[PDB]
Amino acid sequence: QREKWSSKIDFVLSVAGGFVGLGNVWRFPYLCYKNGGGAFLIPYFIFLFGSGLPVFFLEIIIGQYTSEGGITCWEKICPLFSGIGYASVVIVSLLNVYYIVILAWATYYLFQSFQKELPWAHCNHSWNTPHCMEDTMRKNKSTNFTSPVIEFWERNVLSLSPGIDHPGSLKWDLALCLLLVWLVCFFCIWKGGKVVYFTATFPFAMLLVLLVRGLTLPGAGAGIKFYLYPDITRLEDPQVWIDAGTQIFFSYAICLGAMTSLGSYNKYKYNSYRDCMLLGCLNSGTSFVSGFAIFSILGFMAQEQGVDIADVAESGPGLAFIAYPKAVTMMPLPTFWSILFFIMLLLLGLDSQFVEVEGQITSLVDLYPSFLRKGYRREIFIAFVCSISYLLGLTMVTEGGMYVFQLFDYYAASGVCLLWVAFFECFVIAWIYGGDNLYDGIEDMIGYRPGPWMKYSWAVITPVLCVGCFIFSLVKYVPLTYNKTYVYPNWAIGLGWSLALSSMLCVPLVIVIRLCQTEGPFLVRVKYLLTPREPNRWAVEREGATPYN
Ligand SMILES: [Cl-]
Ligand code: NA
Repeated sequence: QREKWSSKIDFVLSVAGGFVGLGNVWRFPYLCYKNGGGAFLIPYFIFLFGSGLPVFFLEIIIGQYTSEGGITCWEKICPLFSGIGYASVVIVSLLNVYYIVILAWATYYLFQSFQKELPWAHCNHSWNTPHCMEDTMRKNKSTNFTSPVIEFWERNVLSLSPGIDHPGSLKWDLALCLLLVWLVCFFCIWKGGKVVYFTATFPFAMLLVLLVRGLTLPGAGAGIKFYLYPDITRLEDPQVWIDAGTQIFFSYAICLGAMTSLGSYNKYKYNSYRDCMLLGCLNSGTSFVSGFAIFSILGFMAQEQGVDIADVAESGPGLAFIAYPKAVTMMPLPTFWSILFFIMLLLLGLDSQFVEVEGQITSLVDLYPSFLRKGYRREIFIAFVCSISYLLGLTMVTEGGMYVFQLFDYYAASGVCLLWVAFFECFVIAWIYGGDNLYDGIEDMIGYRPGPWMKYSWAVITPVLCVGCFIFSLVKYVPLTYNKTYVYPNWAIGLGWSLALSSMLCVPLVIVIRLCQTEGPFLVRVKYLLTPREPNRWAVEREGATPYN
């Protein structure tokens, strides 16, 4: 009874809009700048060509073959590890909490651009500290200054607190912006062409404009050089490897249960290998090229401020909110380009949020189709999920909430919680299910048996990379720090560990539940739970699909 796309273009557009966005223009530059720059790229490419792309194609193929969402697909493929799907849902749930907060910030920035003079271009505003000085005069002539862009980002937008211990009050403006963005998402998903042909083209046009401005900026060679040339000693730090590996999985929206849902509506006989490789190349190119735009602007900022290239902005989240607003003021008619850039950011975030929330809602409804979809209950369930995600998301809107955002960024829907899923998705498919059986299924679907790249990537490369990163992170533990200065308390790291474990522990918990529920000897129960029960029964009966095995 699964739906099918139309003309096969809707699927491509949905995928492209779902796995490109804030993870390419916001998270990637800030992670690259936090890890030293060029040293971040080598693990990025190692996890990009040995994994990430194969895992993305695996999720798409699982969705298309099983014709099931993010949960039932693993029930069909391997019942015993069905909890993997549950874990994915948990991850996306947490991702739906903090990933939209960024849009609120963007919305606030947009609501700040409607005035004649951009508020982040002078130090004479009320919120500025006496240490604020204009960057042009900062180079000339117990002595520290703060750039007006960073002053606006910290004092006005974030209203940052001494620490996560002090949350302060709720920022009414940011809370209203978050509520507006949640209302937009809920109205779009609940109830809702050539219009969409310009909602995935304009962001790329603005990216091109930013690229041009950054490249033509004076003193941008230092920024490009900091971005490219790597450092071996930083490659010897496990933090770079784990950050790059988890950025690869975050950007491609894998281990979330969303890409599987997107692929579930594909036709059974549809060459999704090319359509999943071209889009993956587009996503990687978007990230890599936007890195140039961010780092050329950072190099110009460092040249004009007279400071180090790595000491001109925030190592944590908000680099895109300190760098791009600076280059915006360097272009003629700064207000026009500020509005355009923040509209681009809003589009890139809203499309991804729509895709992720749609995947989560589809996966949750598939559990109880006759109760949570029958009648009018679907609307009520979507409203309840959005309201809960909004209320649980107001903890990052308070004055001391920015730190909470980082706790969600580093641990929830990232970090080892991704690896834990990525190891299990590839282990079940390659070893328990069988790489050759899935290759036969792919040969039946796309028309030709692929090369040995996918099989080796699922079997050897991805599990080894995930377990090596896990072991390296555990052996050499670097506690999470905000902007290289803040030290989270014990309970903050405990909360981050709890957020990670909430999704991580779903895989063994469901295994235990299945083992206890099944009767007979343990060996018999394991054999029963490790046997896929008609993985493509719907595809076999509906279409002319060949039976599994
Ligand atoms: Cl990326
Ligand atoms: Na992405």
